[PDB]
Amino acid sequence: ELGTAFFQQQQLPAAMADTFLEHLCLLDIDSEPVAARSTSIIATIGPASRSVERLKEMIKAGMNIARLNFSHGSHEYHAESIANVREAVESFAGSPLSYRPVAIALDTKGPGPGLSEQDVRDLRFGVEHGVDIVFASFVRKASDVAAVRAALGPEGHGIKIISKIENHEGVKRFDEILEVSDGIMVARGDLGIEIPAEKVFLAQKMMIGRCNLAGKPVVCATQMLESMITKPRPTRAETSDVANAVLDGADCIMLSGETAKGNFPVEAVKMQHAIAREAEAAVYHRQLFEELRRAAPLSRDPTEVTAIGAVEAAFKCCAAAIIVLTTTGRSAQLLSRYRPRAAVIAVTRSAQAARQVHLCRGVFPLLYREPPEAIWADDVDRRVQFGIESGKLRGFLRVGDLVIVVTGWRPGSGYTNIMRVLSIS
Amino acid sequence: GTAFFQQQQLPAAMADTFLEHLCLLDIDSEPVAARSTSIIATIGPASRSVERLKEMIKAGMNIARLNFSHGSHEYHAESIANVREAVESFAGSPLSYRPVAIALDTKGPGSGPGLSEQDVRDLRFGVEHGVDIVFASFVRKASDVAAVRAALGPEGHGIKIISKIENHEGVKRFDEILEVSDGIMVARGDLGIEIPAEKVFLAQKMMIGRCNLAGKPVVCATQMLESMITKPRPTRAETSDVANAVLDGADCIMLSGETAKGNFPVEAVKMQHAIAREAEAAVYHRQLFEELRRAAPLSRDPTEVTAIGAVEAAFKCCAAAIIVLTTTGRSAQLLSRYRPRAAVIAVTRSAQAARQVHLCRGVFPLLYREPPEAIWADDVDRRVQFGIESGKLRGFLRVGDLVIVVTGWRPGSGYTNIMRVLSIS
Amino acid sequence: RADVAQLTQELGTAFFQQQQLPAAMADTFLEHLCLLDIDSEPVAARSTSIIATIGPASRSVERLKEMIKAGMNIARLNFSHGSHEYHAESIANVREAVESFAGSPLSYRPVAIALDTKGPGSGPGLSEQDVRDLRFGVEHGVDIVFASFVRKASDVAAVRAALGPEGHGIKIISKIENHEGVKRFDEILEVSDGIMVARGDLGIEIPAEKVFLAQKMMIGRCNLAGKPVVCATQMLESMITKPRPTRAETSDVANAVLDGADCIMLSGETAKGNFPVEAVKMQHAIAREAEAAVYHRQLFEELRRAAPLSRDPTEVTAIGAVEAAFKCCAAAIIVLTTTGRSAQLLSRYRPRAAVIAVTRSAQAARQVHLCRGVFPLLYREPPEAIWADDVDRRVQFGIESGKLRGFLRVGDLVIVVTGWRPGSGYTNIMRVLSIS
Amino acid sequence: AFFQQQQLPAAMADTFLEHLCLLDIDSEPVAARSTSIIATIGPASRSVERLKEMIKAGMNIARLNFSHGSHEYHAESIANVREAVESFAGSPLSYRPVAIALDTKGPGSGGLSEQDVRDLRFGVEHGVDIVFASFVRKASDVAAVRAALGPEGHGIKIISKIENHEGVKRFDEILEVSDGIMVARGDLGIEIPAEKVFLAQKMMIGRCNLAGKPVVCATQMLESMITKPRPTRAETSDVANAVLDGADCIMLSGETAKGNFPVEAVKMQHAIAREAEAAVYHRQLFEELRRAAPLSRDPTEVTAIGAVEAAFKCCAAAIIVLTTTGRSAQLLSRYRPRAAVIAVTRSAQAARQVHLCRGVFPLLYREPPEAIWADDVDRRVQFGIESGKLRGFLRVGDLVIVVTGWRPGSGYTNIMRVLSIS
Ligand SMILES: O=S(=O)(c1ccc(CN(c2ccc(O)c(O)c2)S(=O)(=O)c2ccc(O)c(O)c2)cc1)c1ccc(O)c(O)c1
Ligand SMILES: O=P(O)(O)OC[C@H]1O[C@](O)(COP(=O)(O)O)[C@@H](O)[C@@H]1O
Ligand SMILES: O=P(O)(O)OC[C@H]1O[C@](O)(COP(=O)(O)O)[C@@H](O)[C@@H]1O
Ligand SMILES: O=P(O)(O)OC[C@H]1O[C@](O)(COP(=O)(O)O)[C@@H](O)[C@@H]1O
Ligand SMILES: O=P(O)(O)OC[C@H]1O[C@](O)(COP(=O)(O)O)[C@@H](O)[C@@H]1O
Ligand SMILES: O=C([O-])C(=O)[O-]
Ligand SMILES: O=C([O-])C(=O)[O-]
Ligand SMILES: O=C([O-])C(=O)[O-]
Ligand SMILES: O=C([O-])C(=O)[O-]
Ligand SMILES: [K+]
Ligand SMILES: [K+]
Ligand SMILES: [K+]
Ligand SMILES: [K+]
Ligand SMILES: [Mg+2]
Ligand SMILES: [Mg+2]
Ligand SMILES: [Mg+2]
Ligand SMILES: [Mg+2]
Repeated sequence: ELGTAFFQQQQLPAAMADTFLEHLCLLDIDSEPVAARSTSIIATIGPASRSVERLKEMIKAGMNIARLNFSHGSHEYHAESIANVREAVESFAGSPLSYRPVAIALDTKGPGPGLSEQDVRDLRFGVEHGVDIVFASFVRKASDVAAVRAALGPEGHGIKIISKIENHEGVKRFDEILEVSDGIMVARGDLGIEIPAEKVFLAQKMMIGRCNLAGKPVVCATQMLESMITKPRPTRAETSDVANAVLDGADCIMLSGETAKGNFPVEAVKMQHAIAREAEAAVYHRQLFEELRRAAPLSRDPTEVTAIGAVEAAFKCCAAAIIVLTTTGRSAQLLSRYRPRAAVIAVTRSAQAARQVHLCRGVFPLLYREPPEAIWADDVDRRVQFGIESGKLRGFLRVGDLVIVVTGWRPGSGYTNIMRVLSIS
Repeated sequence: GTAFFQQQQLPAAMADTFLEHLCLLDIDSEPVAARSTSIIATIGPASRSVERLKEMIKAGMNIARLNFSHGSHEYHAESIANVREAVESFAGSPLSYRPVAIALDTKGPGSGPGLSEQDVRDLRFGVEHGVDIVFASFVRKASDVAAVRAALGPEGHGIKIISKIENHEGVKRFDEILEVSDGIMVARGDLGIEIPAEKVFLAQKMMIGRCNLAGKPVVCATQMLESMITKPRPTRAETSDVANAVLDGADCIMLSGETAKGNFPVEAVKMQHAIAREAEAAVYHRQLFEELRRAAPLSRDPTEVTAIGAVEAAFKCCAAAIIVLTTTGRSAQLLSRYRPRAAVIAVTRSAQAARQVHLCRGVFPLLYREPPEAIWADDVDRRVQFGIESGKLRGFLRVGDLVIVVTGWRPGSGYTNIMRVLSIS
Repeated sequence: RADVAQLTQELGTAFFQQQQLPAAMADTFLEHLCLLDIDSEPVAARSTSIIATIGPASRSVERLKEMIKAGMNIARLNFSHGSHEYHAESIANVREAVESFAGSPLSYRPVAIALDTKGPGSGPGLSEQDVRDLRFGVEHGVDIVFASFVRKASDVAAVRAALGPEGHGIKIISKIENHEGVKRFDEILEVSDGIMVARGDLGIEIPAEKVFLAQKMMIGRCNLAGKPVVCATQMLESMITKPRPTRAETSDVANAVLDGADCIMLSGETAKGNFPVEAVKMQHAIAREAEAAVYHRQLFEELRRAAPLSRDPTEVTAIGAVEAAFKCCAAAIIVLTTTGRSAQLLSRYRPRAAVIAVTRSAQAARQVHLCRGVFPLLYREPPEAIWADDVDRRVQFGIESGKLRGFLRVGDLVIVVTGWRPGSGYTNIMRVLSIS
Repeated sequence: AFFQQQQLPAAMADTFLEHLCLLDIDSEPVAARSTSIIATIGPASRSVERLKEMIKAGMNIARLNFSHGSHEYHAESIANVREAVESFAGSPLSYRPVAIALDTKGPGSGGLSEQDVRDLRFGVEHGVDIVFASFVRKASDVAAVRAALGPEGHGIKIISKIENHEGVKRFDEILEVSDGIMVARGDLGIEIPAEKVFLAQKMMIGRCNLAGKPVVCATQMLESMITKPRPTRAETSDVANAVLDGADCIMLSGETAKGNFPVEAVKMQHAIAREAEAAVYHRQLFEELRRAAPLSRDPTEVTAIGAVEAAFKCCAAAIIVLTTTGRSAQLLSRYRPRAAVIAVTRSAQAARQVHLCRGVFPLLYREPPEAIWADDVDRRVQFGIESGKLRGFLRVGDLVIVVTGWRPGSGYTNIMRVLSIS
């Protein structure tokens, strides 16, 4: 029904193995990736990637999140970067085949015992300019996150807080930090200086695993393709690092000086895209999903229950995609936490949410703009078909394919409770 | 609550190993769940009175077996009439009415190589009188099943064929027999004579396991509580046998002499009910579900996909029940095959499907008698409410409990594709 | 199949069809059940020991000789019936029947003698009659005591005190027959040498439909502890009057073995039944089948995960030896034991290889029947001047009795477990040997 | 305090996800570094004084790249390495043997090139222990190298370098006839897409681990350390992941041969390896290796599993094995024990060659045989306990597993013994 050639692609013989050792032995270099690249790419916006024309090329190469490093440059400079990014993103708003929303992240300068005076001004700037994510520098304890949450005035409560663990104190207080944070960033640059360089990989692997268990996005950062600042190709250690960060379970991967000041910014985005696609295919979903399932506590939350039921169903039929109607992005995040092999096409009316779901691995946002139907059930079905139309368009779906549709019983966020098995018409 | 997690061997079912599970079995941990394993009671002079049968229904008789090896067609027609009169004596309360299937156990081929002439007449009688299940005696190969299917004719298309494996040939050709049969019966009486008595348990355990893997109902039969033919209580070996048949994975357990001619017909049914309730609580669902999940093949069938997703969701929230609408009973059978701990409350308008689902373990049928609503979605919701009301009335459900609702996208059999997480109001 | 492709070519495809070997190689328990073949015959010797109650139907020296041949390992004397004089004659008839095969020490089968106490009855502890019966057992050299109605750890202490200083070697198997005993099980097992699941009284004290949970829990806890457990009462009840048992009785016996019972017992089936030798033969047949169908893959891995880390050389050598035995499909594990402890420590890991235990102690040789898979050999030769030579002569005695009784054939691999110095407690050496 | 060190809370976890969550940066490694370090000998690491520092930093195998330099040049490198290694021979309980590996030029456009035959003959004449065969494509290429060593080069180990697509495809036939494999990522990253190299590395390492043969991870492991004193976050990650994958050896190419920091790179690889080995999830690893290993009727193979199982039960400090060829130690290594495999051998070539196996710590026994064989065996077991105690592997009170045979000569290993230290 699917074919012998289908079961050779995207490391399907390796993922069917009864053991992890057998899985490794079945990894085929001739087994090509079919699924879209799920791990998002954070690109640092600097002089080498600041023109509306250069930004248009980086969006095409695969940039999902645009990072503004507030350690360098004025508020006036970063406001122009925000405008150039928004102008480059809206240049494809006519065509829904090239239109992809891009999140804007503010990376704070850093602390001093707590939130610095400059950081309060920078955070206030981010709120006034509508940033989606905040990369809080040098988070040490839960009170540091609370300080950043407080500095995000009456307005900025929707902004996501990704705590950067860059020192020994934060590594030790990790559990309390993650509890109050929206996600974590393994800031390996400063971490490699505060703690022994040979212990950084344990912190990365521990934090990624704990984030995966918690269901919160984790970013792997610093020197991923460092040689790409001056060279067109990365070293064997750099491609290995990127691939292993994806394998560890990182939701996002990041380019710092490779995109901000490097001679090769578009090339680095293209390279990260290529390695991520390969690595995701080699993920051992059999053990991953069973462990995530066993480790996850029992839940009486319909969204959480529908999320595991949907991912279970998606694996059973090899669903092409899981279409989820979300408003805040929560439902899509809860699907992503179980690491499905099917792309989570998330249809939202919230432009902020559509940008913010790039933080979650495997979530492909669609901003649906249409005017609402008088009947709610009809409005839900127009958003579902919109999911299918775009899926068909961007290569995810073909007629005959199976998809899992996740919706709620009534309007408003938090009522997700339905999972539907749908055949593409 | 604390008290909830002490009942129905919940500490034992949470164990990381099967050895730990056994060590955590508490005799003071009472069963809460309803008895899922159905009870087949052989009809005889000890069980023909309408008043007596009413007591047997109350004790838990689900299937009434008519042994065609004894008695005339006239005799069995009076049996059918007494079973039906006794079952219909509780039709006045449709939320607490228990349907009872009627199974015809053929005389057999005897000396003959295939379907005997008497068997053709008996099968035609079964069809004319509306039997639900046929227990084909001495099935030796797949052609024997085909012969019985042919003898039922076009009017007996709906009747289920449970092949009785009673000899060595039938044990060897098991795979071909099970392939063409609706289910199997481990006929231990004749099997204990055809094969060495000390090898019968291996045939029982093999057949039960293979049936469980296939998703087809399996019946454990003969001498389960033999001493109760004359004595008020069974031996320590008999209670152990019944409990182990349930633990092995038998969908149904059966009483022959115990209910046909014995002095304790009602008490035998009460005893089997009691042991089954205890055994089901002690089932190690942690390993059972994970093995059944792993062993099941990939499917592109929406009913099959929704079934595994629903059972997975039911386990995540400790669902009180899974309410499924079904025409043929297939949807309920597909939920049953994954051995959920939640009761599969199956609502159906088909009286034959409601009787036949007793073959599947954990399926509690409800016959919906109301005439259809003009709007199909309203008619579906009225049947879901009928299920919640009967569930609440019979003690399956309490307000605050979570329930998984399984429905389809259009009327008619084959279209189940929706799973819904619902909280009892 | 790559993890058996080489050994299937060597040992053969016919070897890997017998004793439910395709079923035991399955990756899941569900797959194991699907691979159970009725045409797969048992090759190994019957490991689960058979306790037979000695009564009028099984008292003559000639009848006892037939029951030993049929497979009786332990002879139970029920002190709830009969006088001390009566039980002394039973002891004499059993000993006479056992010693009638002493002429061939490579094919002589030792039989343990167990005393089943009358019980406390109305009383709160050890009855006055029980004290007299226990002193009788000590005076007559019984190997095991089946303490009736044990309810707390103080009850077993009372029985150990009543045996006195002369009855220190006797094993105490506590019978759990009531709700109190089931609840205080952990404290009872801690101070007892083993347990007996007395299902007759247990089926009366607790609901009959709850007895199987108590049996399965107690057996599992005993298996975890490494102590012998006995399944008792109504196992083949219909054979008291009938030549063949019911489908429920064969099922019960097979399931008790599967649960992990070290011993199975015949009460009124042999004491007063019309077919006492037939019941022993039947229990032997069902046990051999059931042991083959044991899912050793998960059983051994669970027993290893559940067992705590040990710094005891005997305990360490025991797990290392059982692991080695499984790697090469060892025909047997030959262990030199004084008290039986080393053989008990091998048994707790439930090896598929037969634990052939060579001991000079006649009481230990009788008492190791309590452990499943231990086949005792009583070494009667006088010691060699060199200890290493004396050890090698006992190892050869084991290989010769193993070859003679069919356990071993030339080409088979065996695991030899010995110590570094004489005396009990010094087991620390494991040796892989090929049968010559 | 013992159960907090060397990631013991993480290794006790019931799941691999839980294992990752329990990784503690404050949990220090106690055990010795098992993964061997191959250092490429070049101009930056040629002096006897510089080599002595690299031996102290952790070098176990010295690689001679025959793609550059004359036979005269490589003979001087061999002499300088041997002089630096023998400078610590005065203390035989704390002397570290170093293997010498010859990395062939390759076939290039061509089977076995004419230069390769001359280079292989040179290695035989100079007593090399290992040969890193460049660009192996099929089983006949390995046979060609074995033929070129001749009758004098039987003892030399052949590590086939998989550097192209053909070699990756015919991997099963190559590994079957080779002594081990080297994942040559430099050329492999050019022949196949760079983003597919990690799949080849992970596949080859897993297949080698299954086979029980040594595997080497090679090229650009700490590349930035050629010009900088510290590596990038990607490079430390790469090294740690190669160890985690199951590589028996890790290699420094231009980082030791021509880099400004050759001793620093050896020190860095040692540090990352020690940390990574502690974070290995032995619970699942040993159970998977046990399940995956076929049944064997070979006493050495059987005693090897039995000994590793016993070592895990008592948390044995070390497994002392008496070996002649190194085979018994290799068979213990394949089950990846947490206990150090202290291997006592009289053969100097075997003692150098066991660096190819992860977790095998060679000891060269330099005393002449006792008249009684049992006494000679006990003296070698004591030599192992004394060197263990001396080098910090053992403390009084620790438990050790001793693996010996029933008679002298190779292939008769069949005994396992539980021993308590002093
Ligand atoms: O390998 S085992 O025999 C075993 C038995 C049962 C199960 C678990 N069931 C199970 C798991 C998956 C299935 O597909 C299935 O049909 C049954 S169970 O809990 O359902 C069960 C419980 C009780 C039984 O009598 C029985 O036969 C089975 C696993 C391993 C074993 C292993 C370890 C022990 O300590 C020990 O006493 C026995
Ligand atoms: O992921 P979220 O934010 O909780 O949103 C889930 C909600 O979105 C829906 O799927 C769509 O409903 P809306 O029409 O209100 O967007 C709801 O039925 C459900 O309550
Ligand atoms: O299990 P079956 O036989 O497929 O019946 C399930 C069917 O019942 C329904 O749930 C309800 O349909 P009906 O209105 O015909 O009763 C269908 O949507 C579904 O196809
Ligand atoms: O099982 P036990 O009672 O500990 O006996 C094991 C003992 O038996 C031996 O193997 C042989 O002992 P003996 O020389 O005393 O007969 C000892 O080396 C070891 O200490
Ligand atoms: O690892 P190898 O080469 O098989 O060597 C193992 C051999 O070493 C020993 O342990 C000691 O052997 P030697 O007396 O030859 O040194 C033997 O008993 C065994 O045969
Ligand atoms: O700021 C950062 O991201 C760092 O230091 O790694
Ligand atoms: O007919 C039966 O039920 C049998 O043979 O078991
Ligand atoms: O005494 C017994 O054996 C019993 O009660 O079962
Ligand atoms: O020769 C090598 O090692 C390479 O090319 O990687
Ligand atoms: K910054
Ligand atoms: K019949
Ligand atoms: K008694
Ligand atoms: K070269
Ligand atoms: Mg920083
Ligand atoms: Mg019959
Ligand atoms: Mg009693
Ligand atoms: Mg090369």
